[PDB]
Amino acid sequence: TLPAFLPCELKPHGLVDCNWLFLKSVPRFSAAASCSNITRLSLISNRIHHLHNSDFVHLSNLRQLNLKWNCPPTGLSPLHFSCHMTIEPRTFLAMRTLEELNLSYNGITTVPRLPSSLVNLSLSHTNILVLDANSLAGLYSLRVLFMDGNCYYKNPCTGAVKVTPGALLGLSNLTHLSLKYNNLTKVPRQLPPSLEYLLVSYNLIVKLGPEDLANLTSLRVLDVGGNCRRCDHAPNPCIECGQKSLHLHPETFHHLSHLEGLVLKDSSLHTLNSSWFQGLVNMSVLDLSENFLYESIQHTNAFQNLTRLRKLNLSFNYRKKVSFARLHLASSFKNLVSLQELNMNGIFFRSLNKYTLRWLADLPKLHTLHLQMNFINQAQLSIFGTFRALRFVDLSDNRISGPSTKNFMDRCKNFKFTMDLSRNNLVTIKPEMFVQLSRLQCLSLSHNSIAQAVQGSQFLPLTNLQVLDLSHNKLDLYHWKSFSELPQLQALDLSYNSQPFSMKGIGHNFSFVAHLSMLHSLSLAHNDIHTRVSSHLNSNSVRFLDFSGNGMGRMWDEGGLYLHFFQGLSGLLKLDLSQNNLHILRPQNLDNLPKSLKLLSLRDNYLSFFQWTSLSFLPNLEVLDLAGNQLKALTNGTLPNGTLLQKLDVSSNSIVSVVPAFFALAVELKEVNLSHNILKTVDRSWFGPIVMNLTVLDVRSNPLHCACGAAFVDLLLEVQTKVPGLANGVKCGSPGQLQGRSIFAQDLRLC
Amino acid sequence: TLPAFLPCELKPHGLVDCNWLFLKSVPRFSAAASCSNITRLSLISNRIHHLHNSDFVHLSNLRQLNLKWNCPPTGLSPLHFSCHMTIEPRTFLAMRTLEELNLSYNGITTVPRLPSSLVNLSLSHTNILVLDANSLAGLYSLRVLFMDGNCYYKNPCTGAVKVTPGALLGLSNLTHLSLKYNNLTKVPRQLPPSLEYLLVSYNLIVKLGPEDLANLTSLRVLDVGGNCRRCDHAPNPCIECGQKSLHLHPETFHHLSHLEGLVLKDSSLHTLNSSWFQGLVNMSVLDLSENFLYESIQHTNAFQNLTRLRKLNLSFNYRKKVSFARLHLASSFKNLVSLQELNMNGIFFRSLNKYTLRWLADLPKLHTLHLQMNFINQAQLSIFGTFRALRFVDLSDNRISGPSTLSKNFMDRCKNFKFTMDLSRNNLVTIKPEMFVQLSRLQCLSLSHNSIAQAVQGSQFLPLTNLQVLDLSHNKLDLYHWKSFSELPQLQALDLSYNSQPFSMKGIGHNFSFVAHLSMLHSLSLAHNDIHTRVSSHLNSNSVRFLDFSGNGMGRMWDEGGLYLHFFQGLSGLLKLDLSQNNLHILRPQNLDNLPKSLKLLSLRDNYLSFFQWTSLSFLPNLEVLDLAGNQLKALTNGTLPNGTLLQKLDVSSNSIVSVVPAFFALAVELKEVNLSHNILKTVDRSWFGPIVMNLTVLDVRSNPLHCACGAAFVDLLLEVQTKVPGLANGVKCGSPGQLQGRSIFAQDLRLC
DNA sequence: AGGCGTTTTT
DNA sequence: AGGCGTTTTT
DNA sequence: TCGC
DNA sequence: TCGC
Ligand SMILES: *[C@@H]1O[C@H](CO)[C@@H](O[C@@H]2O[C@H](CO)[C@@H](O[C@@H]3O[C@H](CO)[C@@H](O)[C@H](O)[C@@H]3O)[C@H](O)[C@H]2NC(C)=O)[C@H](O)[C@H]1NC(C)=O
Ligand SMILES: *[C@@H]1O[C@H](CO)[C@@H](O[C@@H]2O[C@H](CO)[C@@H](O[C@@H]3O[C@H](CO)[C@@H](O)[C@H](O)[C@@H]3O)[C@H](O)[C@H]2NC(C)=O)[C@H](O)[C@H]1NC(C)=O
Ligand SMILES: *[C@@H]1O[C@H](CO)[C@@H](O[C@@H]2O[C@H](CO)[C@@H](O)[C@H](O)[C@H]2NC(C)=O)[C@H](O)[C@H]1NC(C)=O
Ligand SMILES: *[C@@H]1O[C@H](CO)[C@@H](O[C@@H]2O[C@H](CO)[C@@H](O)[C@H](O)[C@H]2NC(C)=O)[C@H](O)[C@H]1NC(C)=O
Ligand SMILES: *[C@@H]1O[C@H](CO)[C@@H](O[C@@H]2O[C@H](CO)[C@@H](O)[C@H](O)[C@H]2NC(C)=O)[C@H](O)[C@H]1NC(C)=O
Ligand SMILES: *[C@@H]1O[C@H](CO)[C@@H](O[C@@H]2O[C@H](CO)[C@@H](O)[C@H](O)[C@H]2NC(C)=O)[C@H](O)[C@H]1NC(C)=O
Ligand SMILES: *[C@@H]1O[C@H](CO)[C@@H](O[C@@H]2O[C@H](CO)[C@@H](O)[C@H](O)[C@H]2NC(C)=O)[C@H](O)[C@H]1NC(C)=O
Ligand SMILES: *[C@@H]1O[C@H](CO)[C@@H](O[C@@H]2O[C@H](CO)[C@@H](O)[C@H](O)[C@H]2NC(C)=O)[C@H](O)[C@H]1NC(C)=O
Ligand SMILES: *[C@@H]1O[C@H](CO)[C@@H](O[C@@H]2O[C@H](CO)[C@@H](O)[C@H](O)[C@H]2NC(C)=O)[C@H](O)[C@H]1NC(C)=O
Ligand SMILES: *[C@@H]1O[C@H](CO)[C@@H](O[C@@H]2O[C@H](CO)[C@@H](O)[C@H](O)[C@H]2NC(C)=O)[C@H](O)[C@H]1NC(C)=O
Ligand SMILES: *[C@@H]1O[C@H](CO)[C@@H](O[C@@H]2O[C@H](CO)[C@@H](O)[C@H](O)[C@H]2NC(C)=O)[C@H](O)[C@H]1NC(C)=O
Ligand SMILES: *[C@@H]1O[C@H](CO)[C@@H](O)[C@H](O)[C@H]1NC(C)=O
Ligand SMILES: *[C@@H]1O[C@H](CO)[C@@H](O)[C@H](O)[C@H]1NC(C)=O
Ligand SMILES: *[C@@H]1O[C@H](CO)[C@@H](O)[C@H](O)[C@H]1NC(C)=O
Repeated sequence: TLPAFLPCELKPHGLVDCNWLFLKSVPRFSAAASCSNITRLSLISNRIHHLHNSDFVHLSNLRQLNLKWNCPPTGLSPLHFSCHMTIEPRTFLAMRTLEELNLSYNGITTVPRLPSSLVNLSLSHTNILVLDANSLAGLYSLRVLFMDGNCYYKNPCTGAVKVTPGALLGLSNLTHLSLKYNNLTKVPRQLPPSLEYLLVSYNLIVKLGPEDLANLTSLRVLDVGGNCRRCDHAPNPCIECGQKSLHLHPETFHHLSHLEGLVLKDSSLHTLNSSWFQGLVNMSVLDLSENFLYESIQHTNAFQNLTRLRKLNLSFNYRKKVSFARLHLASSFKNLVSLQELNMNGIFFRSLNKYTLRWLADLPKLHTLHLQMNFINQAQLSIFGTFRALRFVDLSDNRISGPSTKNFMDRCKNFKFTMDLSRNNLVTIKPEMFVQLSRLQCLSLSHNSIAQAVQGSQFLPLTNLQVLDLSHNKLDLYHWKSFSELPQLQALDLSYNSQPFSMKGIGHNFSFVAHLSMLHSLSLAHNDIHTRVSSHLNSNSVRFLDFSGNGMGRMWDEGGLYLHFFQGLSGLLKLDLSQNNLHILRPQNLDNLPKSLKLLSLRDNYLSFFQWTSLSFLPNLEVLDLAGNQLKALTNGTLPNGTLLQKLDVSSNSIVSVVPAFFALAVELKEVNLSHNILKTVDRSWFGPIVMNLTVLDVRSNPLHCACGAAFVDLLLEVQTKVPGLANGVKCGSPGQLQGRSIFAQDLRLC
Repeated sequence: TLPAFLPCELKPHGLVDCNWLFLKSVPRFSAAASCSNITRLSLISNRIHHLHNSDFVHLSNLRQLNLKWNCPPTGLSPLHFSCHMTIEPRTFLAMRTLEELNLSYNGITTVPRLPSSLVNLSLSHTNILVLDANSLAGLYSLRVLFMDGNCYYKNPCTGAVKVTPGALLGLSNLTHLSLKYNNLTKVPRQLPPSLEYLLVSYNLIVKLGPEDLANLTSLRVLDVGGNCRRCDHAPNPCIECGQKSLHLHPETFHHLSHLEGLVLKDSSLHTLNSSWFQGLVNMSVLDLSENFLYESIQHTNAFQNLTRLRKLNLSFNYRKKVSFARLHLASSFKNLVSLQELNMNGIFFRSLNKYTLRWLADLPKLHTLHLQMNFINQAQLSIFGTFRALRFVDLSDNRISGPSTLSKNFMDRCKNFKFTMDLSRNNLVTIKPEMFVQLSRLQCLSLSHNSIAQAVQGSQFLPLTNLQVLDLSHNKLDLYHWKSFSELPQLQALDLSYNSQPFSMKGIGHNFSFVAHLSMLHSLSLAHNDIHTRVSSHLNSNSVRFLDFSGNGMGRMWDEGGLYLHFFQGLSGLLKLDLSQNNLHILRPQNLDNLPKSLKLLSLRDNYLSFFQWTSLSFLPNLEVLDLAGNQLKALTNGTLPNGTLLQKLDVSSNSIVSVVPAFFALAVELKEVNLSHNILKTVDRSWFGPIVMNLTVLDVRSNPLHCACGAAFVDLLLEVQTKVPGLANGVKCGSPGQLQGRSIFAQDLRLC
């Protein structure tokens, strides 16, 4: 019965998870029959500061071992405690087929001895400051070596990490090397020619030429960015570059015939020399972000031959203290025929018209365009209508205000054509701002300042639009023709348009909902809807209504005025009534919800009583969420006979008891969440036979009484596969010595 | 020791408070030595459905008794349970000096017999449908009678309540009568001439003349509103009036020589007849709201003789489905020389011209003007500069967007001020200094809840040379230029809260260096701004005393190496700092040590702290108040309050505190209030405090799962400090053992054991 | 001695 | 039987 | 981190 | 509960 790898948790393919258990030593698993099947062990963020020769002898088949964060270096310790990890010399040699080891975020100053089998090692965020030819001796199979972050502001050293010339040459299967944030002044010498990925960003390598990348002819990805930073844009401490620019020899990259990815971000480059990219037929991903290329991208020839480039990042190439009236991409962009994604965020230019992006408009595969954070105040959005293959254009966080002079957007991820105009300065919508954008399927105007009694004339051209996010505006819902000019509209988010609904004395009107014939998903959430609105919603199409964060409590206190508010939503399948200040809920109010309802959320209300037989008025209910209410027990009835309920969430209540056979008639029941309540026990007699059909039974954060004979232990073991965090997350509230500890910290059957 | 009016709570001036204890009967107070000094008893919202002759015999000196909500009528019951209250006949006669009784929200159908001494009775929201000459017999001293709400949508009846002719005549000291929401078709006949206040609103009295107010010449206040309602404005079920208008005889009120207050709201009036107000020299308060007087107020002579009118409500006199281009108040308004307050909310007119309120501009005592919810899109704000005594003008909830083209709430600081304007909830996107011409006298201005998206830089507020308070909360201000707000020489309180959107732009930074140039600034809020990255690393000031920084990301800022380590330090003199809801998962000593040494109040409410090193309080030498509520503390440990600490209040409520280390509080000589509520304490120990427990003014231990075992030690402590523990009598409850879960620590006696 | 705590990337 | 719960005014 |  |  006992899970067998206590205090850890056994998981799928040979993985034992011991993360976050505050262990001071490698667990012995004494009362397991065999540790021979254990091939992966995770000990993340425990407190193991001392490792011994005998610690892994019983785990001799491990292939994967994670020891991250056991002994954090000073700068990474939340309280800046120094930690020094000791490792006896033969500690890891007992695992003769170990393939992957993570020692990151540990206070070690030298590499311990490791087995020949090792393939992937991380020494990142440690205090190892020298790698010489003895550091990783004999690791002939090593393919991947991370040692990032051993000398920077969060894990400081006085000088720099040193990688001696030829130190890694003996690692002749090494393909991936990462040595970022180490204060290096040069690319280490005589690196293994087998390298395909070299990352040396955020060091102090202010000069590069071909000699620094000698014999590395197998490189596919090279990241040399952040070595001459522009600190005006840094979000973190930033080391001032000694020069105006990274010095890059013209022929630096010419011998890297296989190169596919190059990162030159944050290099303080004021010009592009096309010879950098010459002879790289497979250059696919280029990052030029956070440089000073604002003029260069309007003039350069450097893109002429980049005919296989797929992704290009030009973001935050802004001029200090300036925005530009206009920006015109250079004609050489016309050659980027393979280009799928371009990032032009944060260059800072005030008008967007046909000349800005002219040379992108005929590229046959440009799908994705980022134009955020540019202080754009005039935009001829019509230009996007003749682009060859646009799927997503993001103009969010600009200053567009009109024509030129649970996240709803997840629904749009594989759409034909989505535009994001959120976080702009729109106060009214004029249909002319949409000329030539008839192909749009999805549009966000969220987080604008739209304060308008919409009435059918705002969105005239958008005859293909299926999704519209208008959340976080100040829309006045009043005229019945609102949104009826959108013939294909299926999802409409009107959440966080609360301000008008808070006007005491001015009413509103939802009769428009009845005229939206394709509308399937509607949010009216967080609108402060509480008084002076229409008394009936009506639809034949709406299937999901989010009414979270309103005042239905107050509405259902107004005599019968709002008694049939949801009733005319024929076919409604899901209704969210969370956070509606409900202090009671009458049977008549549930009986007048649509009979089609499969999901009702009452999360985070103030219900301290619930009449369970009233679930018979929701014949089709499969999911009921009553979490965050004030239920004192599960009582005043039982789940009623015939109920189709599949999930009941009654977490985060004040439940102290459950009545006999409470769950027993709910034949379809699969999930029950009882967590964060005040149960002293868990009883088979609450469920009867249906406990064996449950897929999840969550009983964490209950103050379970762990006295010696305790009965619940046998129940939880019988369904152990179905109770999340059983091994160490289900804890006792009493007696005193066991408060806050696992129900398995004592054995409560052996006594 | 035991409080001895258990389970109730004894309060000052003979009040015993038994509210909300779910009692099914009048408590006996057996344990009390004497119940003779009990003069007031409150039993609100208990479950007493049956009252007996013997219930009140020990409480024979009661002067006030409140029994409301004990037996709710069906319509008012939250679950629509029917309730019938039984009352034995001599029940209230045991209290021969009873002066005030509240029987409201109880299912009674008959008035019980009452003592002669009674002065104030409420029978509201009951099921009494008839008052006849026997209902209130012998109550010669009765001054006040409320019986509102016995026949309306929330407490329905079949017909209407009936007050039979002359039923109340024998109550010849009766001064206040209220009979609202009763479905009356007429004012009851032969009411007592002693009446000074008569309220008959929200019935169906569609017709009134002098005959209906016969012989009531002592009236000071008459409320006849809501008898012919306009249902287009109702927030609740509304009965359609049978007529276009309430029918009001011209001389209805003429004989009410002493009348001071008249309510004609929601009467469907399309005209005013001046004869209504004639002969009423002391008319002070007039409510004409929710009528159809949109034309009438631009033309009528009705205000000519209202020379003592102080308050006038014209609100929501709008035309159905219409807003007006313009509006001119009638010249008769010029005569309202006593007028202090005028409410013109919700008429719906789009321009506010210099002329619109021309006839108000010379009234010598007009202090307060309400112009909300009018769909005003053009406004000549300059006119308010010429008004003779304006103290507050409210233009909130309109559509103003700029200068005219025509020819914890910071504003609470402004309630005594000489001149405040509220422009909140308008459509401003940029501020132009010209919108402020002639408003140089303004001391307070709200622009909150607009859409202002502007890199303020010193030129926005030029005319406002006397402005002390500026509320800019809930906008989209771009804090960047150092000259922001430096044109406001007298600015003392600035609210920049809920301007978060710019701070959420990933890759564009901001700058707070402007704060250093605001030389009078005493109170600043940067709350709920998502301030977390790419901002200036130092705030500086010599004047700022209160900074609200709640709802930001200091957690993330203090995880960026040393970049923000001295963020608050240069606020010299800072006295209060709110760092609640800043996603703090840890605090180092250096973080507290680099707050200004002047600090008296620090809030860390609702963070994620599960450790706190108490010896770090020595680095806050002037601290008097510390709020750590809503964190994840598991105990009070890792130090004790240090010697010399000036701490007065410590709130550690709503944590997960299971233990307190010995003498944790002992050296805090100044300590007065400690909140330990909503934790997981099984006990409360004198040894946590030592002798300073006697100097505490509040020790809050509710919602802890106290172990109520037979000898339990905490009981003696709590009794020793009983006047200092809120809700001791019934609100401090046991978690265990099972028999006592959820019950008062005094439900058993835990010493006799 | 070793605590602290769920730790993106810059 | 009585339960429900903090209940402004409309 | 926002016209010269 | 929001022009003609
Ligand atoms: C990574 O390398 C950089 C650059 O070599 C290191 O920063 C440098 O640290 C030196 C010496 O510690 C600084 O000089 C000092 O300046 C202060 C104040 O101006 C002065 O009081 C001292 O006496 C001394 O002269 C130097 O400015 C600084 N260089 C730069 C460009 O920032 C850095 O410490 C190394 N490690 C890390 C973790 O960054
Ligand atoms: C530029 O990128 C292309 C696209 O990947 C490279 O072409 C590919 O090169 C590899 C060799 O690394 C080919 O795989 C091999 O094919 C041979 C011959 O049939 C086989 O014996 C090997 O087992 C191996 O699978 C791959 O098929 C080939 N693909 C195409 C579409 O040609 C190209 O070589 C790159 N150019 C440079 C200069 O790096
Ligand atoms: C694009 O590639 C072509 C061909 O490699 C480059 O043109 C050659 O440049 C070489 C070296 O400078 C000159 O000696 C020749 O005149 C050119 N060769 C041919 C065959 O024309 C061209 O410069 C590249 N364009 C850019 C902007 O880098
Ligand atoms: C919500 O708006 C609708 C449509 O504008 C209003 O319903 C109509 O009201 C008119 C009179 O104003 C009646 O003649 C129609 O019979 C109504 N139509 C329907 C479908 O009901 C309705 O009054 C508004 N609701 C509220 C509460 O303002
Ligand atoms: C049972 O309910 C608890 C309490 O709501 C759930 O725990 C939350 O999980 C979400 C997502 O994992 C997190 O954002 C929160 O950290 C958790 N909340 C609390 C209060 O701890 C839990 O996941 C539910 N159980 C299952 C199996 O779904
Ligand atoms: C109108 O109100 C005034 C002021 O309240 C009344 O004048 C007072 O009358 C009382 C009688 O109760 C005298 O004691 C005072 O001497 C008067 N006070 C002042 C300041 O003049 C006046 O009687 C009221 N008139 C009517 C007809 O009601
Ligand atoms: C305001 O009061 C004056 C009294 O000064 C009213 O004047 C009287 O009006 C009636 C008919 O309108 C005349 O017959 C009298 O001769 C007038 N008497 C005096 C003494 O002037 C005046 O009508 C009142 N105003 C309003 C609008 O009712
Ligand atoms: C916030 O703004 C201040 C003032 O504009 C910046 O400090 C100035 O920086 C300039 C150069 O850009 C220097 O000449 C001076 O040190 C400062 N000038 C003045 C007038 O005080 C500061 O850089 C900004 N803070 C951040 C983080 O950008
Ligand atoms: C001790 O803290 C508790 C819990 O934070 C306080 O209880 C709150 O009191 C207000 C009073 O208006 C209530 O509206 C809230 O519902 C209470 N919150 C909770 C979670 O119960 C209590 O007031 C504090 N004690 C004192 C004396 O201030
Ligand atoms: C905070 O206080 C706790 C409780 O005293 C400390 O944890 C104890 O520390 C000793 C180490 O000297 C252990 O042997 C105990 O088992 C720990 N007890 C518990 C209940 O955890 C903790 O070290 C203190 N934290 C710091 C940073 O000093
Ligand atoms: C809902 O169930 C609870 C718990 O059993 C009921 O409360 C008990 O009612 C009995 C007799 O009616 C009392 O003697 C107990 O003291 C109550 N127990 C507790 C823990 O409060 C409650 O009456 C039920 N309500 C309804 C409406 O059926
Ligand atoms: C690029 O490198 C060449 C090498 O001759 C140099 O002369 C030239 O100045 C550079 N050209 C550009 C376009 O930046
Ligand atoms: C009040 O009067 C109306 C009209 O006579 C009538 O329809 C209704 O029955 C009465 N009761 C209530 C509770 O409104
Ligand atoms: C007001 O009442 C008088 C009688 O006092 C009547 O003759 C007149 O028509 C009424 N005028 C208005 C404007 O209602």
